[PDB]
Amino acid sequence: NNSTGTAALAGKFQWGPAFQIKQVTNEVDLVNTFGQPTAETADYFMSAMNFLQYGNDLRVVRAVDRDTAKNSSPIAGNIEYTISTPGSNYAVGDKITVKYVSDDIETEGKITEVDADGKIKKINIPTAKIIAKAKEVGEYPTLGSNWTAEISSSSSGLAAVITLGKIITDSGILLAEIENAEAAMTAVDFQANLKKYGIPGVVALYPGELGDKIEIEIVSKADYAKGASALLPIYPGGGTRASTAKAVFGYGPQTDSQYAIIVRRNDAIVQSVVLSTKRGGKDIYDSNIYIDDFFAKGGSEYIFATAQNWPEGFSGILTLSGGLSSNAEVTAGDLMEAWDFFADRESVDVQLFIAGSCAGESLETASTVQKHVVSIGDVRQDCLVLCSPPRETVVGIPVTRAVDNLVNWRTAAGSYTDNNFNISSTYAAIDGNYKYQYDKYNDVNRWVPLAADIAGLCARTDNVRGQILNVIKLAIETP
Repeated sequence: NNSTGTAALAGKFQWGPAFQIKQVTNEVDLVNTFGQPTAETADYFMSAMNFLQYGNDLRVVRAVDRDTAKNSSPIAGNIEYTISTPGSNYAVGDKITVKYVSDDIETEGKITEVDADGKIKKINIPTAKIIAKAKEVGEYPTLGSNWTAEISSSSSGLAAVITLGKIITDSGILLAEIENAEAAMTAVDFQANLKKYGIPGVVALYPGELGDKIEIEIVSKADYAKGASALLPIYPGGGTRASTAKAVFGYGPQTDSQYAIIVRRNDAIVQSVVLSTKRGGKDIYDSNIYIDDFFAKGGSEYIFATAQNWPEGFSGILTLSGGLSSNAEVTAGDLMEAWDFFADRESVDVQLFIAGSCAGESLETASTVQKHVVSIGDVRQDCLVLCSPPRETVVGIPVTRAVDNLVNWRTAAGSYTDNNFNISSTYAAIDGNYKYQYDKYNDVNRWVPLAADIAGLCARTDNVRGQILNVIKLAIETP
């Protein structure tokens, strides 16, 4: 395609997919997918963006901390609680009351599952009011000490003991690759709470606080006819809200194990589908609409779900929260794990390697990541690993000091003996100052690794050096 200028980029982004070789072609198409540049993301958004200027195709891989990244979920609003002593002779809509020091805060809780003897098996306490009061008095999400829960005064039956913990802030789920896809959606620990708080397994598709803006609306074949009147409840916040299902769908839920799903971000009805919890079942087109499969195959850009522990006849409003992409602490290695996704010609045909994108990171990682990226093009020898200097070394100081630094770094010598870049590949193209662009998003002038740019400048000229596009200043010039 002029010799198939396929770039390759890996780094931290505001939005997943995490650890996936998702391909990108437009700017407005990468924003859609990994979108705005945060002050922790900048140099990677730019890296891509100002490449797609000379760019046909870009293959990226988002680096997430696997240990602390989180996909927004419906678990992450609820409130710890443990039925210390199941009562007896209780029933199902017996109301529960959460007090703050003998003072009523929430009074809309309610037992929701008993057995034959009235032994309390499951309850549901809305946290809208309490997290409010709790935030308001420093006890968030700690809680516990002055926070108490009693039953109606009273339900038919007696003896019970509910014990309150903290406000759960761990969404309890992270989706990365798809080999693990619903396998994380089906972890004892996760699936556990989906039972405990009687909700379905519906989570945001990509790690990130950006997922908190999603709001699923679920209606079953049951409350679908009453679709207008049916007053869907809101988990975990509380309160209700008139359904909308029949007022958005023509083709309504067919079988009793089919549900209407309406996904919203910012009041926008981002997606609208009908799915089934029973394998095989299809729409009027023999399209397998069994939940687990539908999503298993790029079914939805926004969310991801699993029929497992999906409450029968469940209808309500799910509120995703606790969503948490942490670039906060993506370790250098967490980057190298990512880059590795390209280290075999068997798998990915990628011609160029945007590497300078780490220019800004911890000087150490600035060097050791790239250094390693070179050792991927080296061992594969179907590419160009192009690489740029660390901001530290080139942007602040005057040229006098500037060059001294660069040359020391390229060997060992003075200050950068340790974090050197002392390698020598015929595939290694290093990258020689650092560019000063304007950031149409944050609306600020910003220094970015120049390598990202020249790489697109290659996909161009011949097959894979002529002024660069959007520069407005270079660290050194020229002369």
